[PDB]
Amino acid sequence: MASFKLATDLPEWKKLEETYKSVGEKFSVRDAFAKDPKRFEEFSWIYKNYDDSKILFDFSKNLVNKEILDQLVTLAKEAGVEKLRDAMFAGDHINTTEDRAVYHVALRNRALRKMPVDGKDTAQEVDDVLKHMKEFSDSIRDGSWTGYTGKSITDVVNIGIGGSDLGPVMVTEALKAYSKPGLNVHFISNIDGTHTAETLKNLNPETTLFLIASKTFTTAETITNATSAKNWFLATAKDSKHIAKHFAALSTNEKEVVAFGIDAKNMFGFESWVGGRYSVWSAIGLSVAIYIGFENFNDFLKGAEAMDQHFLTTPLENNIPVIGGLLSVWYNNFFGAQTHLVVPFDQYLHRFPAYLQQLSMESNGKSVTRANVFTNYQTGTILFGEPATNAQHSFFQLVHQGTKLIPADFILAAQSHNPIEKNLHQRMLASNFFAQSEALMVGKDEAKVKAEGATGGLVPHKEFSGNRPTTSILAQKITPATLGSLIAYYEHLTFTEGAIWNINSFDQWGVELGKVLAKVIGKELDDKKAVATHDASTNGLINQFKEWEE
Amino acid sequence: MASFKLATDLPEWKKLEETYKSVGEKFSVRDAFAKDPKRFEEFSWIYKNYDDSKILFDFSKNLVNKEILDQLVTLAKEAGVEKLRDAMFAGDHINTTEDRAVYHVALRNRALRKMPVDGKDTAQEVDDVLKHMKEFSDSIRDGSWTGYTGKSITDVVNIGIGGSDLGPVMVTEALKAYSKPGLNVHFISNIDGTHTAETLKNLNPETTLFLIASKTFTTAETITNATSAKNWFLATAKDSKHIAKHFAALSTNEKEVVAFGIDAKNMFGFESWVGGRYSVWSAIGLSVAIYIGFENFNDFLKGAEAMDQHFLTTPLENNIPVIGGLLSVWYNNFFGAQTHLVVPFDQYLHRFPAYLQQLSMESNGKSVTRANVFTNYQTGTILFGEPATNAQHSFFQLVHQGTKLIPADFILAAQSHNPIEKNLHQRMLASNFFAQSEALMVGKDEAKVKAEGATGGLVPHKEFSGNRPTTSILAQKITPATLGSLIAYYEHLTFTEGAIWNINSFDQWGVELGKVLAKVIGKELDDKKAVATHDASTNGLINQFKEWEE
Ligand SMILES: O=C(O)[C@@H](O)[C@H](O)[C@H](O)COP(=O)(O)O
Ligand SMILES: O=C(O)[C@@H](O)[C@H](O)[C@H](O)COP(=O)(O)O
Ligand SMILES: Cn1ncc(Br)c1N
Ligand SMILES: Cn1ncc(Br)c1N
Repeated sequence: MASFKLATDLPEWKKLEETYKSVGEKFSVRDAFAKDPKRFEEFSWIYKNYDDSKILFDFSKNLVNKEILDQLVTLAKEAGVEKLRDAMFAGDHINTTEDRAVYHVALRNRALRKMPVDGKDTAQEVDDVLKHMKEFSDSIRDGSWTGYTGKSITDVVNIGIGGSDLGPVMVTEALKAYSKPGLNVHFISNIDGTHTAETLKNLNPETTLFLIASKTFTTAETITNATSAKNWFLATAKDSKHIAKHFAALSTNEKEVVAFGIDAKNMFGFESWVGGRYSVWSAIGLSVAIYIGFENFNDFLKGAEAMDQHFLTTPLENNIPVIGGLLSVWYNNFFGAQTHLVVPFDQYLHRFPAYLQQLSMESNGKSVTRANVFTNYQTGTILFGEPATNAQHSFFQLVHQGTKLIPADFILAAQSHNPIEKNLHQRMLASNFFAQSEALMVGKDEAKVKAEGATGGLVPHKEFSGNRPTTSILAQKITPATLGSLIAYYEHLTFTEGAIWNINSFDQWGVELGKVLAKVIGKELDDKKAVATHDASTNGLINQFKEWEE
Repeated sequence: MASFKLATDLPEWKKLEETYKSVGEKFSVRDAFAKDPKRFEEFSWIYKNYDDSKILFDFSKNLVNKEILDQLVTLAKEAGVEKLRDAMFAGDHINTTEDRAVYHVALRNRALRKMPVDGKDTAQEVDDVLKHMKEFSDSIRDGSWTGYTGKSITDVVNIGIGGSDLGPVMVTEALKAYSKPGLNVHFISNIDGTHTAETLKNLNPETTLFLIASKTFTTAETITNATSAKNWFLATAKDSKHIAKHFAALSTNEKEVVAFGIDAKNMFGFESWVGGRYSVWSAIGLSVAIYIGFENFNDFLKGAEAMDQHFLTTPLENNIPVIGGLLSVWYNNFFGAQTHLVVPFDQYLHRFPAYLQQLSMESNGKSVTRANVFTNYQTGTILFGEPATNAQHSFFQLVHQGTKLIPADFILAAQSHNPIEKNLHQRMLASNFFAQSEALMVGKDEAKVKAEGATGGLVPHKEFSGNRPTTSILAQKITPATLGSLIAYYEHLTFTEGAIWNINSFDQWGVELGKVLAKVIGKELDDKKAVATHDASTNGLINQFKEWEE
């Protein structure tokens, strides 16, 4: 049970409202730097990873100073962020509405600390699944695991949706530099038959391995897609005895895995306390281990574990994911910015914003607190993003000159995996990272536009307000370990936000309802008779579809 | 000049504020359907394309009724939407800040109507470039255009960024069903060297054609990328005279094309009055014509032309793109919703939201009106989206149960290009389309949550408010002509928004700024000497990068 009902009940909340009115609303980052020559030192933090590599988190272009951050930290204290965090790490059932522990942190427990759920250590059970993933992925990669005609596997197809899809997609893309030629990964997720048809169109059943990724192993899209893949496989292989060399499952539900026809030896398990949007660290990440090797996947886990330890052991005022969470609350609830922008200056990370979009919005898009009362304040923001430099040529127009405050995270690796032309492209990429955040902060006033040649009515169109905030995250290199730490950072930033808003960041009753909505209409689409069982729009859409379908 | 200064100066603006307070804020869509037995008929419109195919635009689940819509139409008349539109179609220089015509509508003038810029018809000049595009794309597809060793082309790589990239990407993905095996398209855009390295990895210089796509032919990323591709080509081909069989240009700047070493005969031209984010209809679309054939590209243009004629000739109250734009203004400026969601129930259109994100935000992310004064109201919204059904398992949680109003457009084709398993996947896909908009409207109240078995504090967590608005767009099938009409619909929706806000939807001074920002820091990255020429954050980021760079 909760220690308070609403975030607006916390005494520091109304003090932050007063601080917003007096100094927040018209905050000048320019004046902040002029006042405080040590500003960069004071509002940037270096994170040291377990492998001694480093990530610089620079928050100093944000609309924040010592007064504001001190108040936000007091708010996090009043909200019991530390109490809820420690309960999470203790394995307590802090997912109250499903009565579950929340224990993705136990998935990356490579140190084998005691991490118990229901009083029983999980360390060895998690480690045993990882040992199975290492053995299997090693045998795929070295060719000893052969298909039903005795050939080595060349293509691995993950079939799953949502939390069982986007992690694998984003991480295999982000770590693609660590893959091997001739071993490729693919992803079927959408129920839209296009996804099945286009993915399988040029694959060979004799050299294709399927991972059916599903926590429940009952999701309509996934089971239907898995059935279509099994039918495609059997069209060439004929005998169901051969499925055991070509189909594995990533799941919590062994009974449904076996009933679908997958051997239990080919099941890689996890537990109910792994949320789908927190699941890439589990058996769900098997496609990652196959694509880049288990050791790289293990280094990915160890990066998350090192960020977990930072989150667990650091006083709030120097706790990097807490600081990031506090700034989001500041913008969302006091400035009323509804969105947050994430821009990787990194092409490999092109699906990173989409992954954070699920993690953030599915966690914190809630309207009821842990006191089981409705909120009267904003919760989760809308997250969006695309890679730079592309984004600089498109919606950055609105980030620079529109009428909406859009807090933004920019991410750059100091070193490229592809340093072509003696780093000519990389230096250009980095120069854009620095110059864009600079320009959003400094802007361009009326006098400078005039000095640059504009006259008359053109002048205001070319002005830039400045004081548009960014966080810059500079890594040395986007290694597996660095990516692990970066995702965990955003996991714990999300945790911090949710704790302040007093919501359950770990259920998803809107996604759960969606999984049961479509069946009734699906039955109505089986016969061609007109329908009048819904509202007039739903009827009209269905009936127009029936007239236009095949 | 402008006929008014600010949108808040239009008399209907204050009336819409009164209507928002009295009818809008607490609008019940459930009540609306109960009150109006003809609501679906009254708030849905069937668009008929030039080829007699049809698209149903169903707005009836929006927070709108006859009174509200009639006031929005009156606002559109006061704003002179029609006068600005007619000026656009007449070739007038309505891009005031750059003193340019805005004539993407002339690109798809396949009827060869008289469409003059500066008093001179553009019809034959546009048609001549399309004739060149047909000739060249025909020769690529039939194998008669051969590489420098006499082989037919198997791979086409577009090199460009922003408006010279995203349309070609999105449309080739969207119309992929119309491609043929053995002729593939690829896209280099990011300056990040990863994009060059990974795209050229498996390609053969002997059979690869490059299209250098740049309106100006001076953009730093694109010319740098184009130089790298030329270096890659020449590392195998050795002789620069081979460039003429492997490099073409899509540009307005012939002198810079020729200076780069591309034969003028290999240039596909267009004019200054084609904005990048409106350019896929021009020579910029050459990759589309190559990938799917010129006649399909031409049908795509003809679908846009038909939607143009709808927009041009239809009174406002039945004008489909106008209605879409008026609703956006209603949500943005009276409900205060900062975002707009676009969800294609269609895997081929997975890049459609990203394309609209550029179209929308780069057009309408502006703070100054055509009277050259700053706005005192919100302008362009933040657009985002992913295809369904994937979106239903992730950020739809927030759409259903968060604290933010998120107006949403759902798009579905009644017929799939891949109707596998006797349309089993397609019927499931369709059922989710109907069920999701239905659930967002009807919700689930406390009594039903209790009837479904929840008790005590769990109940509020499983409630859904309903009255969350959607627009449903149902096409017969996403053909080239359908996609052409769909993009043009959103172009003219964006038009209508910007005309009411009285902004210039067709310049982009923040994008123009971005392309001149990085050079100063780029020259400082030629050294590893520490820099102190900027603010302390920019200095600190640059100096930390120098310490960590390779
Ligand atoms: O976030 C979620 O809970 C969803 O996206 C699930 O991951 C998705 O519905 C698939 O569920 P499952 O893994 O049980 O097949
Ligand atoms: O919308 C825009 O204007 C930009 O995205 C441009 O398309 C981009 O900067 C590329 O410019 P160009 O076509 O001149 O190379
Ligand atoms: C506010 N925010 N930004 C990134 C992420 Br993940 C969240 N929750
Ligand atoms: C508001 N809106 N929705 C889609 C697009 Br393109 C715009 N401008």
